[PDB]
Amino acid sequence: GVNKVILVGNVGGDPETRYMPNGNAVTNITLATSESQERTEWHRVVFFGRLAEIAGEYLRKGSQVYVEGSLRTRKWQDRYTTEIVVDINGNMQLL
Amino acid sequence: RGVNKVILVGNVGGDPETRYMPNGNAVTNITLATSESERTEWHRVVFFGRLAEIAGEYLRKGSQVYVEGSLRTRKWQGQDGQDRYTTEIVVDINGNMQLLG
Amino acid sequence: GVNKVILVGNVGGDPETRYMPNGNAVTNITLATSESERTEWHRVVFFGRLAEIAGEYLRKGSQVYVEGSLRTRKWQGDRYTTEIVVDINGNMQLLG
Amino acid sequence: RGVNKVILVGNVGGDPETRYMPNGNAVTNITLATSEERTEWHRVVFFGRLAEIAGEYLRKGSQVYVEGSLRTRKWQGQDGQDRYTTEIVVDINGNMQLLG
Ligand SMILES: O=c1c(O)c(-c2ccc(O)c(O)c2)oc2cc(O)cc(O)c12
Repeated sequence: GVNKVILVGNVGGDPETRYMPNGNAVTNITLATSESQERTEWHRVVFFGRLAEIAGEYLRKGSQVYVEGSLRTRKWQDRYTTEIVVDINGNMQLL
Repeated sequence: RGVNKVILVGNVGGDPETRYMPNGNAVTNITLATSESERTEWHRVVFFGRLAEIAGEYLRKGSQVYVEGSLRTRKWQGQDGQDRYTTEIVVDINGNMQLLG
Repeated sequence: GVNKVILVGNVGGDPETRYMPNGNAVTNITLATSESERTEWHRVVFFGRLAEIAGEYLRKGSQVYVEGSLRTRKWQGDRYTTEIVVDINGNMQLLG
Repeated sequence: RGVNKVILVGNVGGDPETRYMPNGNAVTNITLATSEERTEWHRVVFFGRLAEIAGEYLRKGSQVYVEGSLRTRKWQGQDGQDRYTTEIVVDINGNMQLLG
């Protein structure tokens, strides 16, 4: 099928970049979207590949960024987290 | 102030479930599968307003459907006491639904 | 069916804000998106509340997100112009 | 520097015309109808791997999901007068899905 997320919002904190011994950077952020009384929505966005390098270097707290990715719910130690995964199939644009 | 948009095409995982609020407004919950090659991602999709009556009347298990909505993450304490979060795709007047095939 | 366009780019000139016989507000812009150098120019038309805002807050050079629908309009002077219509079914957001 | 995205769900208006460049790579053209009443007709062109698939599995009146980007091409008609044609390009950066 089709699994597509498009966000424009504000980065809630400094990007967390870690490296995989196969070299590849991964970059996690929080991104805030709000609709207007006003209510904010927080999104867990995970960058992979070169976009992770670009993200983990250009983005800061309060950055306005455009993001295009896929929804992925992952199980971990049970807790579930639905992250927006942004890889070569996705896109990002600094605003 | 920003943009919060989800577009899914996939297959309904079970018959829908429609609830009528005391006011008369319908709320229709479904699960929605999307596949990449094979990983299947299961999505929680909730319809409000006019689209909830149409989703409930027309979506059935195995229906192929297009969905446009927004991401909403609901927080709740589990019976163990611990925080939990449930991210849903909300389809309301600002979203869209089309029955496919 | 489904007819959806999402754009992020820069406003080409300044918004041209006219009104209709309704008194409805309409706001035309051109909007440039770049690909990897090559620049695509989009003709974008706002209606209703979003047209008033586009004229109020867009200037030449300002960075915008727009969401709308493709409309191929006909005119004779026999032609065709494809437009991204951004009305109550769409969205716009001032970036930068 | 920007974002240029079109998403459509509709019905192919004709039988896909498939063509082949001197590089052999596939180029297939269709129309696609979207409608609410009002019917909007779209010029969609496929390239690369997705051009090959649009040829075999799309027919007159078939429903399809397409994801691509807008491209307007300029051409002088047989008047010398400028004309424009806006298409939806669906290449390796786009997406397509047969429905049903
Ligand atoms: O009434 C509507 C409306 O307000 C909006 C909307 C959603 C998000 C925005 O950011 C915005 O500016 C407008 O979408 C719609 C989409 C529909 O299919 C039908 C509608 O009636 C609305």
